[PDB]
Amino acid sequence: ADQLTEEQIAEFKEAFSLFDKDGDGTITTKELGTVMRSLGQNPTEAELQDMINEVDADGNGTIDFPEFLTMMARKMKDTDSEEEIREAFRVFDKDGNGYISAAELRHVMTNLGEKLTDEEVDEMIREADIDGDGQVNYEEFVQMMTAK
Ligand SMILES: [Ca+2]
Ligand SMILES: [Ca+2]
Ligand SMILES: [Ca+2]
Ligand SMILES: [Ca+2]
Repeated sequence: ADQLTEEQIAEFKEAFSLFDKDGDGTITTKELGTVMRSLGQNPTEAELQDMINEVDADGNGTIDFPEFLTMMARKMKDTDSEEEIREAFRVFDKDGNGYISAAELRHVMTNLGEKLTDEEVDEMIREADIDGDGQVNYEEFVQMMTAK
């Protein structure tokens, strides 16, 4: 961690300032769990504890400024899954431009083994479609997947 002087410390700081809700310099299930669920992880106590202990080095329990830096490194790959989902997005996108229209997706759904109508699909679009242009782009699609 020699190549992480004030230069890096400042950067990582922000990533460690948002998590630390209490405002002391540590992170716990309460904090980490407050941001982790924001993305769509909703990790259980056992999960948070395991992640906290894994990074916990000092030997106290709650992640610190230095220890945290360790997670931000491993947690960077944990999200990699993003791609694993991309593939799916492609399938739906027939034309292959970026936005998944109602018709494009509508057809896909059928393949599964059912017969849906503009109405049925409409209810779906209003789910992922954020802006409301009758489309479901990558971003809009991702949210849906991680939306309960
Ligand atoms: Ca804290
Ligand atoms: Ca710690
Ligand atoms: Ca499309
Ligand atoms: Ca859209």
